[PDB]
Amino acid sequence: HAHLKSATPAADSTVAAPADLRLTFSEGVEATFTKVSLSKDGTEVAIKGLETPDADKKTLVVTPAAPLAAGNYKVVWNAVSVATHKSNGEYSFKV
Ligand SMILES: [Cl-]
Ligand SMILES: [Cl-]
Ligand SMILES: [Cu+2]
Ligand code: NA
Repeated sequence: HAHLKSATPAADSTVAAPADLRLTFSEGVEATFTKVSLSKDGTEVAIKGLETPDADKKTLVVTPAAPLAAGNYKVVWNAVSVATHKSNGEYSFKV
C-alpha cells in the first residue's frame, strides 16, 4: 500500500503561501482515483488539480484554485496505488 512518506508544506511546519502541495508516497499513486480534501479552519478549500508528473507516480501535486490564505490547513487523503490498493491518512500545516 502507498504510505505518505513526506509532504510540502511538511506536516505541522509553517511556510509562506505555497503554489501547491506535494505528497510523496512509498508507491505510485493514481491521480484519477486518489482523493485529497484540503480544508482551512474546517471549510473546504478548492483544489483545481491532481497530477503525478514523474513516471514512478510517487509524488502527487495537489494545486488549489487560489494561492493559500495564511492560516491552519487540514489535508485528508485517500490514495489509490498503481496496484489498485486504497490507503488513507491526514496531516496539518499552517501558512
Ligand atoms: Cl501513511
Ligand atoms: Cl476541492
Ligand atoms: Cu499493500
Ligand atoms: Na487486492
